[PDB]
Amino acid sequence: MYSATFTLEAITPVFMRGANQSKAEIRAASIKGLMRWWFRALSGSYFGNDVEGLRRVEEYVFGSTKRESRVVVEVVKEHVEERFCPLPMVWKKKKGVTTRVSQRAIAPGSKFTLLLTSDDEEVLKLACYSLIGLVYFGGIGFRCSRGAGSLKISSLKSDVQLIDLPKNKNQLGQMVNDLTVEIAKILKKTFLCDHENKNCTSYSSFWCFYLFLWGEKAELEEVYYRSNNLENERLTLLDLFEKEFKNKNNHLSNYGYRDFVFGLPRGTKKDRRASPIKVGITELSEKYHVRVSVFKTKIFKPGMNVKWDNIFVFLENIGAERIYP
RNA sequence: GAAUGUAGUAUGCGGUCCUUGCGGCUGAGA
Repeated sequence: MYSATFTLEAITPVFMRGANQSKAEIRAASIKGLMRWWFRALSGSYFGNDVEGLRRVEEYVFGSTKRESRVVVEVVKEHVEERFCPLPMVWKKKKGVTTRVSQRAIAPGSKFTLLLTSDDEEVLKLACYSLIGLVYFGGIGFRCSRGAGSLKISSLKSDVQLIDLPKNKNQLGQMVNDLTVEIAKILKKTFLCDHENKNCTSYSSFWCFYLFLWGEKAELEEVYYRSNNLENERLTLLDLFEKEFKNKNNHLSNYGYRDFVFGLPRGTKKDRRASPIKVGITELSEKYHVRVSVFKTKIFKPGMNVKWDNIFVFLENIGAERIYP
């Protein structure tokens, strides 16, 4: 029964809610589902369209309705501090003012651990790799796709060796191919499933995954959304990114940002499609940079398709630097 | 070829022992 301890720390406010919408707290079930999704996406490149094999290996690692999960995840210590922070891309409907909407959320920092345990070393390594990929390449909680809930590891104590912590942009980009190679080798050794079937992933996976970098900051206080006015001169990194997103000049589209090149709830069609771009914030050597993770897939959603070049032309317009690939 | 009575199927005996209502699921999408 090997163990692995992860001491997380949120650099941006986390919006993770239980049954009570107003009260926000760290949830083991939500993060476990997120790790399941991240393992499916990260190992999707090794599987491609092999849905059945991916489902089999997922039911092996994380359990199913016929076998208990061999990975047990529990949050032990939570030094949280409930506070109020505004939504990234949601503004109130106030007459004239129309300021942001600030719900309760976990304050930045709030170092809380997260304990991993498993009876098999390989499954523990797989879970740790999926969780570290989730922590690095995205956030957890509400509005995670628009720069919220991202965390970084403050301490590590595990038995099974894992990938080293990146120190700059180049190491972070190389970590993608690293983790992909390690999970591919581990899966081929243990499960011995299909060896990288040649097909674009029908879902969000690492088969077509690109990492982008945009902007840099040195003070965390000037990172998240602070100014409630566009004309304000105290726009932070998140605020400046939102202002650039609002400018229709950068992205070339008929409807601009209001088209279906992003999350489904925009316009007449409600649907449930999320934004392929996963906006996040990463700190590299005490320097904070906006992480723009984009997942390209063969089909956007059953029923319609969209042009992916709008995202890439938008990234090139505001000078987003592609670190991977 | 004639010439019943008296009597409790009763005495003693634990439907008990061993069994996690468990397994799997992002309060999230813009």
